[PDB]
Amino acid sequence: SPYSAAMAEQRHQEWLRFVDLLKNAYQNDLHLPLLNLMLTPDEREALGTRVRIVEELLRGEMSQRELKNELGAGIATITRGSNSLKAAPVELRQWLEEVLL
Amino acid sequence: SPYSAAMAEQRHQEWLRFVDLLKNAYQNDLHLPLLNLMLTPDEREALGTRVRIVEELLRGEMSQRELKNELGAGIATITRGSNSLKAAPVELRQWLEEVLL
Ligand SMILES: O=C(O)Cc1c[nH]c2ccccc12
Ligand SMILES: O=C(O)Cc1c[nH]c2ccccc12
Ligand SMILES: O=C(O)Cc1c[nH]c2ccccc12
Ligand SMILES: O=C(O)Cc1c[nH]c2ccccc12
Repeated sequence: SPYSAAMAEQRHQEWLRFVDLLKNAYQNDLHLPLLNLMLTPDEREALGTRVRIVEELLRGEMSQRELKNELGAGIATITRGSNSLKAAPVELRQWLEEVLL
Repeated sequence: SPYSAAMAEQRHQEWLRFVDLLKNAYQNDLHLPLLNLMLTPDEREALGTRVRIVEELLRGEMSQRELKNELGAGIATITRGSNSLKAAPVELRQWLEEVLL
């Protein structure tokens, strides 16, 4: 039932509605309270850390435990971050290199 | 310790860095791939469902228990979202009542 095409369609519509809602929140300077409402504290903390992981993966200068050192992320978390960056369209990846480095 | 002054300060700045990175992604129409990179599929699904919860709570036409029957979220999740809505600043609440309802 969660795995039906109907639920897949509903999930994507709901995601796109959120995406569109946050787009307009940025336009109206309400993005910060909106992200406080819609995300828990540990999710905000995780998003801030994930930015630093992507930056350091793209810079390519640190190993496992130093990334585990200054960020406290396990080897599994960094691997999944690495997987996700490998899948990213390179328009996104090249822009991230420009702004994060 | 995660519960120190320096770690709190860094947690705040890392979160605001993500918020600004995403603001720039919207401006460049890279928000969808950035959000596919930075969030897991289940976090994206949760955010879609949380928009629906906030909508129905503000609407006030759906009982908190029949919210679970429609959306799948446990009463504990409905309650936490209601807690976050009660803590939201009024200007956000007023804006959501325009755009969600
Ligand atoms: O340290 C704090 O002020 C509380 C807190 C917990 N998780 C957070 C994520 C982002 C910003 C603040 C917090
Ligand atoms: O957070 C996870 O466990 C997976 C993950 C998704 N995007 C990431 C970006 C950087 C590091 C980890 C992840
Ligand atoms: O509350 C504060 O700002 C003081 C403080 C909390 N944890 C600390 C760890 C090391 C040095 C100072 C603090
Ligand atoms: O998802 C959670 O458990 C917490 C939560 C944060 N914002 C929410 C909005 C609606 C429903 C739940 C939440």
